[PDB]
Amino acid sequence: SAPTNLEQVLAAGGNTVEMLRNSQIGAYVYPVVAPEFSNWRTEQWAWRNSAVLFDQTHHMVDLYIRGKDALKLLSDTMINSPKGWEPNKAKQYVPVTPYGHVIGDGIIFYLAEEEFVYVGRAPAANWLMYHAQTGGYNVDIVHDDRSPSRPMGKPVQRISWRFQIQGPKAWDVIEKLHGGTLEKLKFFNMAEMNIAGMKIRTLRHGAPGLEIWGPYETQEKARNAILEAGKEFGLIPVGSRAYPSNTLESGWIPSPLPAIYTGDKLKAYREWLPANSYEASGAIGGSFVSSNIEDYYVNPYEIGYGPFVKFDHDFIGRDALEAIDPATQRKKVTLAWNGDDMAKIYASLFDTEADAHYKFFDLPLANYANTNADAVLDAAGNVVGMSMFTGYSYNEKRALSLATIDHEIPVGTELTVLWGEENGGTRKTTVEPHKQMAVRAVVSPVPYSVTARE
Amino acid sequence: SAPTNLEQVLAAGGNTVEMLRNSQIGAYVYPVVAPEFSNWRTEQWAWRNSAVLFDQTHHMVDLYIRGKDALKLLSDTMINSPKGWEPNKAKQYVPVTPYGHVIGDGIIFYLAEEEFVYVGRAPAANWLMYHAQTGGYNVDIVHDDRSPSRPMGKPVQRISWRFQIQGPKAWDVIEKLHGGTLEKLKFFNMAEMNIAGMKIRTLRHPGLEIWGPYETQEKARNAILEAGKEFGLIPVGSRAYPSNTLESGWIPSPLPAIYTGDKLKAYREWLPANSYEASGAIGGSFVSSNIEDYYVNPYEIGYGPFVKFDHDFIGRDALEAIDPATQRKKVTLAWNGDDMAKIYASLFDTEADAHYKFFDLPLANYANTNADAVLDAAGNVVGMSMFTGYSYNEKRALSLATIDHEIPVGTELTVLWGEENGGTRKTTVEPHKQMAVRAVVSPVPYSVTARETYEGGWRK
Ligand SMILES: Nc1nc2c(c(=O)[nH]1)N[C@@H](CNc1ccc(C(=O)N[C@@H](CCC(=O)O)C(=O)O)cc1)CN2
Ligand SMILES: Nc1nc2c(c(=O)[nH]1)N[C@@H](CNc1ccc(C(=O)N[C@@H](CCC(=O)O)C(=O)O)cc1)CN2
Repeated sequence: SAPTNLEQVLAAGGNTVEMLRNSQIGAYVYPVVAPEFSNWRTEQWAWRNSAVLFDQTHHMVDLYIRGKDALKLLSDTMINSPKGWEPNKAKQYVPVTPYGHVIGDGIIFYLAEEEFVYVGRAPAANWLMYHAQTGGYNVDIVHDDRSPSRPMGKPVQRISWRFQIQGPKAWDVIEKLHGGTLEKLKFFNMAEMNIAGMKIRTLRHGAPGLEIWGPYETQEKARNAILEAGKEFGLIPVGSRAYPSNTLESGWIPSPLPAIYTGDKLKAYREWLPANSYEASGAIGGSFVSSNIEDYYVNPYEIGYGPFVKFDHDFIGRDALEAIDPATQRKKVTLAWNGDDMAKIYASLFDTEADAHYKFFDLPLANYANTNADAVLDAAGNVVGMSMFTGYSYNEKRALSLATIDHEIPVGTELTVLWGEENGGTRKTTVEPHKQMAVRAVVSPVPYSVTARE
Repeated sequence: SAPTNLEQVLAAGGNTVEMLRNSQIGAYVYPVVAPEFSNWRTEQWAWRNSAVLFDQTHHMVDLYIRGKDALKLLSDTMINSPKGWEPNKAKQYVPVTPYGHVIGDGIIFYLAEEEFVYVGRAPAANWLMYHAQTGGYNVDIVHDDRSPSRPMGKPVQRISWRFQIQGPKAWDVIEKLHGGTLEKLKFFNMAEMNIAGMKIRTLRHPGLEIWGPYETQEKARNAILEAGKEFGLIPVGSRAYPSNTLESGWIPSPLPAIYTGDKLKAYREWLPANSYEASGAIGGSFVSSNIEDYYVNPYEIGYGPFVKFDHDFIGRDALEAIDPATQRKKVTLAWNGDDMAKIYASLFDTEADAHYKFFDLPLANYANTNADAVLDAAGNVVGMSMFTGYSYNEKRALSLATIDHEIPVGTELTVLWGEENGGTRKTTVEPHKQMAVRAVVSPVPYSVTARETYEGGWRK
């Protein structure tokens, strides 16, 4: 009969990389929220120059974790130190496999004693649920999936609404809503604020700003209050088209491949994951090609989570991470793509004589799979890194990507990103026929700041 | 107190053009349907090379018109001849004002005796509703609005679902669903077909438009996609969908020519203050302080052949007085690909004070009425470009325009792309500078035309 878990899918599908690079899943969608409210350029501009409302209600998985062993479950599975962790502090939860590779990540809120909520993409939520169900933990779990990618006019519901108020004028909007001064608490500390007489819990995700959430039913009331108060300061809502491009400027890589496709110690997990999970059904896109799925894995140090690793508690993969030498690991950078090469990519769309054009680079977000992997090359043609999230900033007037590259490459080095896939493109439904191009890219800081080439 | 009709809005709103060109309404949205199912390039390609399912359920107003005087109401307001019109034939309804200017258009289905339904944009439905109410007609009307632009996850409902199966393999898919041979009905005649045991009414567009009660939408959709998989049929999302008309030649967006004239004052005093006409937007480079310079008459947008003086109709006297031979003509403008490359290159220029107006793909409109000036080599306004985007099938940017009648096919003109002084206050407009784009006058529906050279560029 047909598979019911990921292990059976892999045992049937041939080479794992070939299966994922030709998946028919289609685009990774940021659902439900209007694609644009004004236009994505003005919306990008506003978060740097005035204020914005980000609507985060629909594109992330929420996992509510309650019970006596809830903290134990988190401690056992995260690289992060649990020491001194008290309610009203959030952490960027990063779990690794027994082999030291990143499964995923999200934000875990310590809400009350024995009460936590994870927010992020599916993979780290899947890992938490597996260990909660099979590891003998005394916990209760409520899974609230991200909203359907194409709801078709059907109704949509979540447990909570989730917004951010950001931009240089964000604190003015927040204080106007609050009705008084509000202390700028420390990064990732949680407090509360008033909105139209409601007690609204907050998270410092600062130009300071806040993330706020509440029961789904008060979404419109909260939203209307924020937009009305924000008008004086030029606050505008951001649509789903501009929304995900924000991370190109801030430097968080959303899309590491869940490193769970190989390894005897991960087999029981592969047998637990359903055949229609994110991990079985998703796609890999881009120019980086290897026949071994392990070559797509990253460890925490390679994508900026090195400083989170704390060998002060027992956790899955701790021995693997202790054996890593942090000083030689690849490092997360921003690649600043050459504007002349970008013009050449778009020009090929309007070339009526050419046999092929370069891969369409959508704006402001150019990803065409849920895991992105473009090869980064030096001037000799060696593969020196992997570019993992790609798009464009109207603030910078530059195409940008987030990448992990060999540690010895200095800031300001001109590399190339291989943009597009081989042999006319894979069979992904996001991929039109196209030829590859080497794009020149200057290694830049993360978060992005402008860098001289030299 | 909020106003309740358009005349109040105009009397308080300053210059009418300035009001409409700075409207805060935002984008003209094709709502509800997923923006993409595969990607818009493959979707465009499939309607010329395999088969597609267009989903038309949500972006048009439906106006059902029933009763003894239903046909008389249509005949009294359309330029079209009613002769030979009987149930199971559709027409492209085109009403003009008493001054001979186009209000709008859409398809009217003659469903049965005394039973009609109009499908299209709001303006012609509004006009029909006004005359149904004030003209002394024995008719009942049911208005079913297009879906909200941003439903916010709230549920949506229409009276009917409405699809098209199109492309070179469309009839193969149609017959596989039918269970046998199906006759190629004549253009715009209506019949029926089988879909999953249901009797589905059809309209000939070489493919079909089909419709049915809203509750059977997913049953119909699933059967179409399942049967079409054999022939490479795929669904088209809302991003690619509206660019189809760039290739086929229909201008969707004439300005409803109702803003001036004493004979239209009573209509303005009835139109709601939040109507399409009151709240919408005009975008583009064509600038005049006189709203009437944005009006078109039916000859200018391809509807000249529809005008028949065999019946009484609003605007008959005005249209009689027009010389069809001296009127502007509908064409396709093929935009120069090097000028397009330059438009997109400016987005990646970190040093320029300004960039050219963003050209979204595959549809570039940023208002519900579009009006870009078309210029000759001397800079005379010789036309108006009215719908703009790009075809992956042609690897070309295209616009639909109406231009001076004497301008030959193959002539190179320019379209002024973008707005003046950094751009209007429309929420779709980022700061930008204008660019003159070279464009070759081509036939409609579009076909590739060789450029024709003149002494120092075509002028006059
Ligand atoms: N609900 C919520 N969940 C989320 C996101 C969100 O937006 N809100 N966005 C994603 C997480 N993105 C980031 C980006 C940056 C940081 C960050 O800045 N972390 C600190 C360390 C945090 C810690 O001490 O644990 C640092 O110094 O890098 C954290 C999550 C996924 N899940
Ligand atoms: N439901 C439905 N309604 C619609 C559209 C649709 O897609 N389906 N699309 C829009 C109308 N578009 C066209 C395009 C071409 C023609 C057309 O081809 N007309 C014939 C004449 C038809 C007649 O005899 O009156 C001609 O010779 O030009 C008609 C409507 C709006 N209304």
